[PDB]
Amino acid sequence: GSHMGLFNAHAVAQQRADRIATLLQSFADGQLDTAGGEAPAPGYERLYDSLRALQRQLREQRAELQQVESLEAGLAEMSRQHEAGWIDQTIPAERLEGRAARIAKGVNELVAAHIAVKMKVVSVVTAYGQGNFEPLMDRLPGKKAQITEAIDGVRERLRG
Amino acid sequence: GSHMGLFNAHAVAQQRADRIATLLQSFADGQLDTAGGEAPAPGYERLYDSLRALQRQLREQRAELQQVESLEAGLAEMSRQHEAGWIDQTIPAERLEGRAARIAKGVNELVAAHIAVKMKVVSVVTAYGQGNFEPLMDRLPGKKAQITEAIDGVRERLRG
Ligand SMILES: [Cl-]
Ligand SMILES: [Cl-]
Repeated sequence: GSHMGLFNAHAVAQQRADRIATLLQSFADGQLDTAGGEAPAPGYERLYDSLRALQRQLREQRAELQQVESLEAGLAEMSRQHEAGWIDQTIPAERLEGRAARIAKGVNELVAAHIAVKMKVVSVVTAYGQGNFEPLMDRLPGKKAQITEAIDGVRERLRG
Repeated sequence: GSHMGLFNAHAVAQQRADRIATLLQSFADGQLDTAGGEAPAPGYERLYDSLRALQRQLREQRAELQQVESLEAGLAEMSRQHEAGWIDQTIPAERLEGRAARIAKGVNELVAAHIAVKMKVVSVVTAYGQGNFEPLMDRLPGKKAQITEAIDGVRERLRG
């Protein structure tokens, strides 16, 4: 409450500000591990609340970007496997979660559809390759129509 | 420098703390638009530096999660298009960037490979469907080997 009082106040305010600066710094440097601890006094309660709120967020967002890194990893893996013909490989969707998992599942099902059209073609053409000319290629939509009529083309030939 | 001085110091420190709390709050609520402005005094310079550093980060991370939202969008679109047979559709990789763009390109090329094996099959089977038995299905790796030998199967039949 004198001059020494005012100086001391500032010395303290300065320090409070300093640890807060340290926390925000270990937040920019991905160290969301250390909780800020208790506020030093009433005047900083809200700030510290926002500090935790900011931590909880910086955390989630980090997890999500991570997932996305696993996704690009598994996709890469799946691509490698498929070029080599190991077409039963898929991005391990289970290991992922959230947005990343959805994307992963989308990719697997998208390829699955394409692969299915081949399993059929490979089939009703295997039969055609050994006499049986009974089966027909499934009617396919849009530009996949070709496949359906190219298999029908070879069906006429063999027939007769 | 008296009692009124100490009180005033605290009134100020309290306020400084308050705006800082407001900034960190509009950072948790995705409002990374407002720069903190200048520090109120030396003791808060570093803290404000970390405040900007934290803003620049919260920004980037938001952009990335966004990209990932476009990605899941385009993938969805591509899936819709393909089920309907519009197999020339692709995730618009250009509109994206960073990790998301890479993933998008991966997905497009992964499907492209699968589609290519079909373009060939549809071809060397169209020929087989109209007399020509000269062309051969390309030797394929792993489990795609089937396709290559199922087309060879029907090649023998037609031949002779
Ligand atoms: Cl291999
Ligand atoms: Cl349509």
